[PDB]
Amino acid sequence: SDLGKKLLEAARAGQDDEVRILMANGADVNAKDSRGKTPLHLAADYGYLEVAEVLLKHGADVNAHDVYGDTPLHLTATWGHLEIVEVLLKNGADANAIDFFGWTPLHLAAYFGHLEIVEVLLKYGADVNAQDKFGKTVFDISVYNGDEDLAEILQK
Amino acid sequence: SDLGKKLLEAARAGQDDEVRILMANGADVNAKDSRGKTPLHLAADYGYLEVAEVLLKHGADVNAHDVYGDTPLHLTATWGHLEIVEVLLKNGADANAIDFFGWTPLHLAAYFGHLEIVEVLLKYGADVNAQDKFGKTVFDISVYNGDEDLAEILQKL
Ligand SMILES: COc1ccc(C(=C2C=CC(N(C)C)C=C2)c2ccc(N(C)C)cc2)cc1
Repeated sequence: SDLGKKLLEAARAGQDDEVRILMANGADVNAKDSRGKTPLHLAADYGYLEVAEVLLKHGADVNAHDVYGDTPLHLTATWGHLEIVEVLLKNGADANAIDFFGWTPLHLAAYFGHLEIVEVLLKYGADVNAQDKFGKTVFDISVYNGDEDLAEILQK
Repeated sequence: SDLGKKLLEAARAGQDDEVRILMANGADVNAKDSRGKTPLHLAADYGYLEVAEVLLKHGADVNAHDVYGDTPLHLTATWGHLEIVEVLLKNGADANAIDFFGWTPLHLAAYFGHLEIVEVLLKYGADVNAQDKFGKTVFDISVYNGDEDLAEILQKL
């Protein structure tokens, strides 16, 4: 409630010290804002690595979905935060999580050309044959984007 | 600075009364957050029409860009806020502004199937032949998305 609101603002601001103080006083680690985003969503969205590690250590749901079905891994794969992608997958983030558009984090990472995240997601079991609600796979994204370096990864 | 931070949080929360108080207090209408978004960006992002009109009445930059080159019109075209799209265009928003991906607001509206915003942008001079940095037009989006209704709007031009 009130502590959950201050935790969402502290996570959005990248204040890891403020997040630690809120955790010791029983703040809801999985409080949701107006779009269903948890503090881990915001730390993953803005690239706050040290904030995400504090949240995950205190029981943050690594596979929490917002109102659009996006997980914290969906947001990191969009903005290209390689270090947080690694921390999420180490804490049990589902590489095949799916939002309301049918997108896996592999879809969003392939759309925005974050190939280093694509290979890490493949290492953790991301399915290349997964189709979104528009019948698109990662192969179709490489053709649409003309990304030869992505198609060269999928060929292996 | 201090007042601009509170204006950004007030616009993100949709408190048009709190915004008007900070406006009269001398807050910077074009204050930016860590991603370069103005209060008009946030009001356009979350669909707060009354907040966006208050900002525009007090000299908000209708064509402000964030760190990724997105204008408030780019955000409304993404989230399908039709009422704010018309308000921005009535206040002089560039209907053909591009971001770092070369996307016009017509590209983002066509990607997310916001056909009402597509036609409104066309009424304000949006170029259908505009290509992004990947050589994509709204015709390529209609074929890629398989949007029957979008391709029907484009062929009637
Ligand atoms: C704000 O977060 C996002 C998320 C996705 C996109 C985007 C798409 C792609 C496919 C879409 N549909 C509904 C088929 C809808 C939206 C997209 C389209 C093209 C590219 N390229 C070619 C780099 C990247 C992303 C845009 C922004």
